[PDB]
Amino acid sequence: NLAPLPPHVPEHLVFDFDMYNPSNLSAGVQEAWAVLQESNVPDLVWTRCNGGHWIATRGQLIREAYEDYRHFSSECPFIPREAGEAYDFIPTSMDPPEQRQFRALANQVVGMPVVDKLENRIQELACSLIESLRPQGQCNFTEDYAEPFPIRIFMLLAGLPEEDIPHLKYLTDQMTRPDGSMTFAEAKEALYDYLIPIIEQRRQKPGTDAISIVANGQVNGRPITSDEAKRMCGLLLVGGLDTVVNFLSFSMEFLAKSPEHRQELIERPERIPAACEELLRRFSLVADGRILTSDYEFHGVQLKKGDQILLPQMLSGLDERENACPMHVDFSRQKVSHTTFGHGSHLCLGQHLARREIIVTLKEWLTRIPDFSIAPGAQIQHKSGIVSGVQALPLVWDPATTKAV
Ligand code: HEM
Ligand SMILES: CC1(C)[C@@H]2CC[C@@]1(C)C(=O)C2
Repeated sequence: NLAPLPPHVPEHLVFDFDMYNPSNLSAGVQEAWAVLQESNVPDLVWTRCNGGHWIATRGQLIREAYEDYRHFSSECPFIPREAGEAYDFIPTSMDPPEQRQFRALANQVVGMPVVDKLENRIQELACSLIESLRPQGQCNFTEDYAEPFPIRIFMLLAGLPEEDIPHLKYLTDQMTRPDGSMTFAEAKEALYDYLIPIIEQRRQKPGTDAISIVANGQVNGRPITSDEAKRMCGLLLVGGLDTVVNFLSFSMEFLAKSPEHRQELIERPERIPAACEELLRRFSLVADGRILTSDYEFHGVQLKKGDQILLPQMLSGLDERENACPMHVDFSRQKVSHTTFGHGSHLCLGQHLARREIIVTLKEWLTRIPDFSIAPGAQIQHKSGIVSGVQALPLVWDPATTKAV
């Protein structure tokens, strides 16, 4: 279902990409998006799918567009439009200077200082989960680790019951990788229904959990409102539940198929931080966008006020103009160029958290299970959307080649 081309769009700029169902998804999600950076594709295209919107395809344009809040507003950041209209998360549906204060708060809950505090539980949980898996010689990495690992840690942070997981997860998934089962609005309302009660409770009877801090926070000198907190927590939730989860699977899928990469990490462990970057570059997985606030000519293309543009965070690091041999994984690249965690004012707050989770996983996994692969005759399926994912990851290994710690 293609939407009739608006009059301001030149035909030569049309490239019908479907962010929710890219053509050669079989080849992998990143490769599927990379079609956009082939020679036959202009830097800025219009797709008729998902209601019609612009896509910027080069590191350079995405970076610029992200800097330019004046022109490119976070107000309606999701495609399609109905979803972007419904989106009211804080601080992401806010432009500076309004953004600034909410950002400072969210930072209190997720910043460096919190990561630093939780470091021992992160390490504790990863070790616990790996050790538990080790002797089985087989898991479902997505369900067995990638999910519980980050999730349980967020739940700890949030002070929410692990009992809620399955439910929260269904709803978050509905937002990034729509099923068809529920609209964005519908999904958002249900998450909101979950949070309302809890927020009220923590406004009265505060604790030390992230939710308690957000609920009782100060913004622009005054007390945050109930609605505002509901809206920030909505963000925290999506962030805790939906990002690190998918990334881990992509990384692990890769590590499963590259003996030589695993080995490099085992002998020269001082390279783990470098490799984490490179993996973040190569298995980049978020794509959102901005809304034109007014008519604006950008790189010779005339954008009209109200036009939505997708600026794929995933795409920067994959652009050959940014990194030579972009689909190649090189842990010793002199310069790892990406915008996996965004660019401009909205730069991911949770990045420190994400980095710790990844790095721990890599060291702790390789220590114990150095040798593993994908279960024979497994068809590994990726999924596209706001946050791309791996459907399942069947891994197999010889218990005898493992190391108990
Ligand atoms: C691999 C993991 C992650 C990736 C790829 C990622 C990606 C993103 C991106 C692309 C944005 C900016 C979106 C925009 O400019 O429209 C962002 C913002 C944000 N992220 Fe993440 N994120 C990650 C992990 C997390 C985690 C675990 C948390 C929660 C602890 C989180 C919390 C946030 C928040 C609060 C913001 C909004 C900052 C603001 O609007 O100023 N992130 N993230
Ligand atoms: C694009 C994002 C990664 C950022 C945090 C969660 C997310 C899905 C949004 O709605 C804003």
